Amino acid sequence: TDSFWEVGNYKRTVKRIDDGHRLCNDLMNCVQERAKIEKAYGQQLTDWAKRWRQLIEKGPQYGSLERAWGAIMTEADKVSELHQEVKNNLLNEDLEKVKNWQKDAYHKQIMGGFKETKEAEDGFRKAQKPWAKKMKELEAAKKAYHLACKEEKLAMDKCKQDVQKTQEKYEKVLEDVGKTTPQYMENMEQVFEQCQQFEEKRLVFLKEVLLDIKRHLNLAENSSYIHVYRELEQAIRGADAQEDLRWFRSTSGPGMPMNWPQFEEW
Amino acid sequence: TDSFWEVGNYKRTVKRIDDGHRLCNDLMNCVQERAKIEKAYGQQLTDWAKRWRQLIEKGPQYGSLERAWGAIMTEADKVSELHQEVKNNLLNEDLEKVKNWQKDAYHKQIMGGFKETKEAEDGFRKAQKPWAKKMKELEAAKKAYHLACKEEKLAMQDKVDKCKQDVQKTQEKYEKVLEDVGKTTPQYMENMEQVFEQCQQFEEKRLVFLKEVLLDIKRHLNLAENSSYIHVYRELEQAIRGADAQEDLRWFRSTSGPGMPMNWPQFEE
Ligand SMILES: [Ca+2]
Ligand SMILES: [Ca+2]
Repeated sequence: TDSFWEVGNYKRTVKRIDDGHRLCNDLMNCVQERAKIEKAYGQQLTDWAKRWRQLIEKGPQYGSLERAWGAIMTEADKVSELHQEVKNNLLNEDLEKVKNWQKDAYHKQIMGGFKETKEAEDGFRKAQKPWAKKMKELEAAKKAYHLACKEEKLAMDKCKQDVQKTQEKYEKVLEDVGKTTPQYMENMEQVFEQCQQFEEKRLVFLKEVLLDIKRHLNLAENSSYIHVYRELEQAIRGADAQEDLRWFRSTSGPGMPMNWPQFEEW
Repeated sequence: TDSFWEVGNYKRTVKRIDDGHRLCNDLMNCVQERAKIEKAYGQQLTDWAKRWRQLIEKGPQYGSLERAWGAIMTEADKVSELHQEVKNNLLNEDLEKVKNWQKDAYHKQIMGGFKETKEAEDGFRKAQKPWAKKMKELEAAKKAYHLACKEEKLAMQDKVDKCKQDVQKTQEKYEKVLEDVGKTTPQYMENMEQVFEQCQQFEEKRLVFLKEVLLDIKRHLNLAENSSYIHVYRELEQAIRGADAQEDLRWFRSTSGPGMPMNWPQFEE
């Protein structure tokens, strides 16, 4: 009695419809929440880069090694942009893709619920109408029989006659449900199949939107991520210790020009 | 009058030494703060993956596509791990590296300042000791001679003959000094020079190490240094491509639909 074929259990296939709308909601939020995280990290990176671009500037570090060190806040900036770029590609391109599909696939009934849920609910019920009727007409003819049976095994004449009458009807109803049973299955099959087709439209779209997000989350397989570190490494391997020393000698040490003592008239 | 060669301008070179100690601190705090940032991203992703792994589990989403959607929460988890390691490396490998270098390079004295700073300042003083003396004598001489000159310009008759005799007697002393200064400059230079070169060698060991530590930091920050970062979006994609719409449908048919078994009506006694 959890079988789709039992009266009323097509309802799970019906809830499934509603579910789809909710899951669209769910995906939208999921994506949204990931965006706010990618933003927080990019913001914190720029802040840090601001901090230190300034502290490295105002401090005693000089020459090329001051620049190499400063090339790090440059990656923090470039990397932050990339995350801030991921946040937009999630909100302008992915969350919107789902918003519009959701918008167009489900039409709320101005009065309530979805037009898509109603139609399936309505079609199952019509498909099941006769079967449900017979199925109650079989409830009685069994009760009235099981009652005349347990009553004829009590008076142990007219009781045995009433059991031949109830048994006869009962078996006739079995005959019907049998004859009606195939069209019922055809009918329900038909509505169910219309439900799959709609759910397939959704899953297929889901799979597509999922690949979209994987693409907007992947900083690798992007030349821009890998490039910032080729660049950083180049910037640092650039720095020359000697060169820095030579620059200090020349501007703060024995390299400085000097006006030595000379005769002064007057 | 800001040239290194002017008296006591070796000062900046001495400062450079103390400066290197503080720059070690500065690099440490820098790396430490960045590590805190990496850690934060790490946690927020971890939290996100957990909340959503749960929401998706308990949701109405079933089959392949649930696993696929769920496969994102996994890349969040893996990407968290990678940043948590950036943080670890920044703290445990890099920050620690400069700390131990800083500890071996600078030696505070019980009685004030760093050993290696005093050594440098003693070096420069000793080296500049004579030169500054001659250099003060040259200031005396120079004024004397100039006073005599002024005194004489004012006078121009027996006052003139006494005033000429001074200009002469004094111009002699001023002159006799310039000559000493001149002749002792090369030694002054040599000595200042030797001391500065010791300072260069020390700062070179610092800069050199600094460059090496900046590489270390670059490799740690770079998630693209490891194939682990590629293989997380390689794995992610192949999980989603694993998705099968029609198979999920077929699964639901037999699990919730017309494929579900059924005990059709029968005679019961
Ligand atoms: Ca600076
Ligand atoms: Ca689920």
